[PDB]
Amino acid sequence: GAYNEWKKALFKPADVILDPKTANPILLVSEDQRSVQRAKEPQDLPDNPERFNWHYCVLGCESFISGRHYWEVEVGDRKEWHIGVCSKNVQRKGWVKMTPENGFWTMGLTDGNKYRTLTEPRTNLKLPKPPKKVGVFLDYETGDISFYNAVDGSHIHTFLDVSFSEALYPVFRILTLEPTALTICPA
Ligand SMILES: C=CC/C(=C\COP(=O)(O)OP(=O)(O)O)CO
Repeated sequence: GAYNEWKKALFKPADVILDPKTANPILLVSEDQRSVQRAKEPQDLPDNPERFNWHYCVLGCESFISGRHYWEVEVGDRKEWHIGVCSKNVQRKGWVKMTPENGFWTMGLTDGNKYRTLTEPRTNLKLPKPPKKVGVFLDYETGDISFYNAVDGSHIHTFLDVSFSEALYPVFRILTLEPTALTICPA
């Protein structure tokens, strides 16, 4: 459909690979750096400045300061996941609420069937069909971050008219221990 035929004409396909130096020590990044899982217990890793030490987050390796970009994430049958973008300068040490005011523009799924945007306060989304693959779209200049069901092209949510000033990274968060990983589709 139009989603597949037009996406690359409007947005540059980003080749997103996960940065293991950023990942909370309870997360495992796959060898190909496209997939993340959770461990039962935190692994023994350095508390280097780029690493999230409280939130169960990991970033892409590259950030964006201009332009239109997109990437796609296979969420599959996971019961919990959150994805989107965040500012380079978010607080990675200690707790902050993941909200736009704190530099995070994310949405996702909790408790198997509760879709939300991570706003303040959180907003519930009503999705006709549960997505298995989600497209994340950034237009830096217009300030729009938009999420689509990447199989049927349906709209999930858009953060409108944000005034970005910092570089933006893809961000991924998983809280639960489940058999299915969260995985980036290669460009
Ligand atoms: C270690 C805390 C669990 C965690 C996130 C939960 O944060 P939260 O209670 O503010 O909930 P929410 O961000 O609304 O899902 C790791 O990213």
